[PDB]
Amino acid sequence: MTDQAFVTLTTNDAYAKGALVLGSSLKQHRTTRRLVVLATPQVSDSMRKVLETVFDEVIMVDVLDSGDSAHLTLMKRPELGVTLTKLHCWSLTQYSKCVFMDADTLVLANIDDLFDREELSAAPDPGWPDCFNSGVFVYQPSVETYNQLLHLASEQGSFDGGDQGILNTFFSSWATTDIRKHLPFIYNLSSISIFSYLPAFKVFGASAKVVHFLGRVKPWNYTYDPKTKSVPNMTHPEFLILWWNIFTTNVLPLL
Amino acid sequence: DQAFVTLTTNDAYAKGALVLGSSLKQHRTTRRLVVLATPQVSDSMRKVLETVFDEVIMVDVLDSGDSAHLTLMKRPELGVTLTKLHCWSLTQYSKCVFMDADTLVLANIDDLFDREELSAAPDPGWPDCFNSGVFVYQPSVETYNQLLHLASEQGSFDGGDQGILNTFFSSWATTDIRKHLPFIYNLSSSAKVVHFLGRVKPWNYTPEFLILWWNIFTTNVLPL
Ligand SMILES: O=c1ccn([C@@H]2O[C@H](COP(=O)(O)OP(=O)(O)O)[C@@H](O)[C@H]2O)c(=O)[nH]1
Ligand SMILES: O=c1ccn([C@@H]2O[C@H](COP(=O)(O)OP(=O)(O)O)[C@@H](O)[C@H]2O)c(=O)[nH]1
Ligand SMILES: [Mn+2]
Ligand SMILES: [Mn+2]
Repeated sequence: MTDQAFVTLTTNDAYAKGALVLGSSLKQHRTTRRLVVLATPQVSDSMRKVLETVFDEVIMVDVLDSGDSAHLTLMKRPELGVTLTKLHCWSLTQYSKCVFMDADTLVLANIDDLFDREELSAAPDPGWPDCFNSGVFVYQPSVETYNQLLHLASEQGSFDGGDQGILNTFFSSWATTDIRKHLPFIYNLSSISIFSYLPAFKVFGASAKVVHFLGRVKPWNYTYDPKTKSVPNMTHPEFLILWWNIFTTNVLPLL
Repeated sequence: DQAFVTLTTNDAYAKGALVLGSSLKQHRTTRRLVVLATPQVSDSMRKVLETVFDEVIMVDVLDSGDSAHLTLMKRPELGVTLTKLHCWSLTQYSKCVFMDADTLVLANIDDLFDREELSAAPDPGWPDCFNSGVFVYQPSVETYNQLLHLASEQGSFDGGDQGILNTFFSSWATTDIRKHLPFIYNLSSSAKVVHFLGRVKPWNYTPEFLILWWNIFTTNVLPL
C-alpha cells in the first residue's frame, strides 16, 4: 500500500524503543500498509538510523523551530510540545487514511481491517468510557483539519498536557453517533497496566489484537532476564514478555 | 405501566435501596418504585420498604417452588444473581429500569424509558461490556427462562450477574448505539446517577458523592 500508513510518534530515545517494538510487531503480522514514525530532533542520530530500518518513513517534526507550522500555536500553548507534535499526523496528505498508534502499543494480530473505518474511529477510554482513548484511532489526513485542531488547542489547552480532551471535543459526536466508529476494545486494550482481575484476563492474551501499556510505567522501565523470560502485570505477564521477546529478538541487536 | 426496579437481600443493602428510593422521588419520578426482597430482610425492614416503594415483591430462590431453585443447586454461588434475574418476571410492567441498591439518583432520569432492551452504560475497565448496575429491560417470562438456562449451563465470573447478561445480550457493544446509555447514567468510578462499585459501600462508612448519600440517609431514612 502507498495511500495508507500506520503513524506512530516518539520524542526521545525512550519512547523510540516502544516505536521500534510496535513497528516490528506490525511487520510480524504482515501489514500491507506503510509504517511512519514522527520523530523529533531530541531523538539521537543513532536511534533515528535504527528507526529508518524498521519504518518506511521517518518524518522529522520540530515544533520548537520558528518555521514549523505549529510553532505559533506553541508560543501561546507551551504545555503542548508533545501534543502539537502528534497533531502533525493530520498533515501527512501523501496518505488518504491513517491509523495513529501510541508508541506504548503492541500489535498481537493483523489489524489491516481498521482501514475499513472512517474518521474518526477509536476505542473507549477504560476510565471514562464515554470518551475515546487517543492511543489508537483511524483518521483522514487533512491540512484543514490540522489547522482547526491547532486552533482548538489554543483556546482549550490541556489539563495534563495531552490530546485526549482536544480530539474528543473536536470529534464530539463519537459517543452518541455511529456504533461503527466505536472500535472494539481489543484494538486498544489499555487496561493491562491498571487492573489485575478483569474477567477477560482469564484467557491467555485476553483475545486482544492491540494492547496499550497506558500509565506512568512503560515496558522499557522494567528489568528483563532473557534466560528466564520474566521481569498488576504480574497476574497477566504475557504482554510484558511479548514486548521484551520482540525487543530482544528484533530491536536490541540493532543497537 | 413502567417502574424502577431495585433489589435487596439483607438489611444492609435495603438502606441503600431506601436512599435510592428517596432520590428517585426527590427528583420527581412519574413511575412506580419496585424493590425485590428476600425472606432474609427483617420484617421491620420490609415494613419500612413498603412505605417508600409502591411494590415490595418477595423472591426466595431457596423455595423449591421457585423456578431458579434447581439452578441454585448446580450453581450455589448465584444466590444474589438468580434473585436479581427475577426482575424479568415482573410482567405487570411493560418496561423497567433496574437499578443497583448501591446507586444514587442526582437528577431526573425518567428519559431512560425512551430506550429498548437492552440499554446500559459501558463498564469501566472493560468498556465493551456494559455495567449491569443500571439497565433498561422488557420484563418477559421467555427471557427469564432463557437467562436461567444460560446461568445453569455456564455460571458467571466470580458469581456475579454481569457476565451472564453480557453473554446473553452479546450484541450490545457493536449493534445499536442508542442502547449505549451515557456514562453519567451510571458513573461508577455533571452526573445523573452515581454508582458505588467496590467492596466498601456507603453504609460501611462511619468525596462529595458519599456526603450526599449520608445526607439523604440520615434525613429521609434514619428516622424509620
Ligand atoms: O515523552 C513523551 C511522551 C509521549 N510521547 C508520545 O506520545 C504518546 C503519549 O502516550 P503515553 O503512553 O505517553 O501516555 P498514556 O498512553 O499513558 O496516557 C506516546 O505513546 C508517544 O508516542 C513521546 O514521544 N514522548
Ligand atoms: O449481599 C448482597 C449483594 C448484592 N445485593 C443486590 O445486588 C446488587 C449487586 O451489586 P453490588 O453493589 O452488591 O455489587 P457491585 O455492583 O459493587 O459489583 C446490589 O446493588 C443489591 O441490589 C444484595 O441485595 N445483597
Ligand atoms: Mn500510550
Ligand atoms: Mn452496585
